[PDB]
Amino acid sequence: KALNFGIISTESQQNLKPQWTPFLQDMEKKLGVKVNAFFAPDYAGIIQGMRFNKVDIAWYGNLSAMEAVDRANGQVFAQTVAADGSPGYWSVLIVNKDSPINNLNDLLAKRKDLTFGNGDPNSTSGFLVPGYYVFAKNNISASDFKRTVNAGHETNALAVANKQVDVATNNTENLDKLKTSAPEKLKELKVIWKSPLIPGDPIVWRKNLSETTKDKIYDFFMNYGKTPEEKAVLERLGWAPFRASSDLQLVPIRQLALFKEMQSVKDNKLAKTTAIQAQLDDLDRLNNALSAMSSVSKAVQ
Amino acid sequence: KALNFGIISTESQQNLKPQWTPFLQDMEKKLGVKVNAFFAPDYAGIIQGMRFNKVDIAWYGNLSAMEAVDRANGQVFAQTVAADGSPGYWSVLIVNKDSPINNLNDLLAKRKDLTFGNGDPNSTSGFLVPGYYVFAKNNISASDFKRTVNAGHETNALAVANKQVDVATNNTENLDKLKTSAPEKLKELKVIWKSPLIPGDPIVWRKNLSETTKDKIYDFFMNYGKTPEEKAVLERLGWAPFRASSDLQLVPIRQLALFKEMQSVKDNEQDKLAKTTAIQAQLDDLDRLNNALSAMSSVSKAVQ
Repeated sequence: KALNFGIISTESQQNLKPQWTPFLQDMEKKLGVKVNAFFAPDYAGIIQGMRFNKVDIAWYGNLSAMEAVDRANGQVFAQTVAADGSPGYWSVLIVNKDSPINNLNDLLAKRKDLTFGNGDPNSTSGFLVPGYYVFAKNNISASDFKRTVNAGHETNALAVANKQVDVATNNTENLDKLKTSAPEKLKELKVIWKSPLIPGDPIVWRKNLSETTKDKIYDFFMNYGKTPEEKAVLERLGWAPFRASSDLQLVPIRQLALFKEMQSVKDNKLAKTTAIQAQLDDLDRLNNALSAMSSVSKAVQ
Repeated sequence: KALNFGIISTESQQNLKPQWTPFLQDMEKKLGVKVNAFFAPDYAGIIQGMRFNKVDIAWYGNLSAMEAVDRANGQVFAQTVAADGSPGYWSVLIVNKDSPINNLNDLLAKRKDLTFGNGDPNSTSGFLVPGYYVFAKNNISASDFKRTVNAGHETNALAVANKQVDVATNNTENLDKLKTSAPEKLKELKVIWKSPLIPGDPIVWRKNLSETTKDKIYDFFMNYGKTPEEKAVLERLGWAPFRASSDLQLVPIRQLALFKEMQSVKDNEQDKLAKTTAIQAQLDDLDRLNNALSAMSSVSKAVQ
């Protein structure tokens, strides 16, 4: 039998395969089943792929994971851990080093005369986060720009670098990826804005996978990275060994999405605002619980 | 609009009310709404009460909270904390001091000539925890005693005390409540067996309460105990200030209930197969969730 492992379109296939192919062959080696990379032109392709069971396991951002959870019978089971021990990563806006656009106030003032590279609409760092803090908060909108395009991170970072779009979203992980796939191009970019912290990406599976397959997948993730060859495979990817995780890691990204929905709703007391405040309160209370939690042993068998 | 507050039948009403009346009156005073105690003869009355929206918020043990989450649209929002700093409480078996039973081996050999006081079938410490570690692990059940009866913690401790039943379940918190209500009855008791750690009791509400009511209850619980008067009320209950909690506190009791179910099933053939594998699937899920909870760090909280 065979497993299909979804890879989000952060970068071109040609640039993802050197990082991924060796990880997937090792997954093949340990599991004793064939493992195929499953690519798509946008995050949506992976999410729908999982919904129709063409994807079994996937690397997602928190937003595309949340969607998979909500729409595609998905479930978080591990979390990536940045190799340098960053507690997460960050969203950015970039422009070419030669731009006179130096910051948000410049961008807000000039937006109707600029070309904008917006992110994949299911991207956490690419779409949602700048969507809230830069756009929603300043009640400006992406439609304002002379020209606006939703594109993957590499695409946006290369278009800025090549002076082909004035400004774009990106993230700090993908900028380090660019260091490797196109170093002279990274030299051409300037970060003009940086979001608050975003948590590491989840690995997610479909919940109708057999218990045996779930076990094998979970054991593989939890145990990868102990030998020199595996440790290497992880570094290329930007990662130390995975951490156990659950849908709970998604919480602030749910909060962020509801913050943004509220800004929108008010800009248009409404029932809608109460249904959303309900949801916010639920997440606030759960956040308090998570911080207050002491210890958690296995119930002694 | 009146709020019904459920209180499990650990003790008699008359021993509950002086702990609970001051607490519910301060809650009325703070919330600006009428609060009424809801009692019932067994734990099931509280859980079923909430299921049909007759109980709005309740003090439960872990097991009965679990089934209020599964049956009664419940949700944990706070956890009680022992006043003396204990991280939890313990289940026990108790006999009269005059009895020669001194432990589990002493008990099991003689089990045929003994009368046994089991717990409320929805009680964590009364029924589940002994039902697993004493009964399932020693491959016996409560019917393997000469006579078996199901009762609340105070009923059981008073029956052992008055030499009306030879051995019963109880817990260390209730023994403390009996030291208060019936001190001359407590000194007649001796503990012969003690369970692993049980986590503090949660406070639970029904999820279909208005978000407004939920917010005011939540604020009430998180802020109670600032003044000498509130401190005294908590003290009477044997509690310090509450802490934020969620359904997540219930994971080890879900584990334990499933461990027990798997053993009960082994000892009731196609139907055993279908059930165990459904049980095992639930345990693997809880296992992964537990590993996730121990690995978490300084929780990420959206910056508005």
